[PDB]
Amino acid sequence: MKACLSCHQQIHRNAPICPLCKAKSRS
Ligand SMILES: [Zn+2]
Repeated sequence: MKACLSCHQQIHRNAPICPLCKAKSRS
């Protein structure tokens, strides 16, 4: 359960993380 920052989404499980979010939402 992670929260996509800079791209407003909630990922219930670690799904395909976003280019910006693997950075911003910390992954
Ligand atoms: Zn994202």
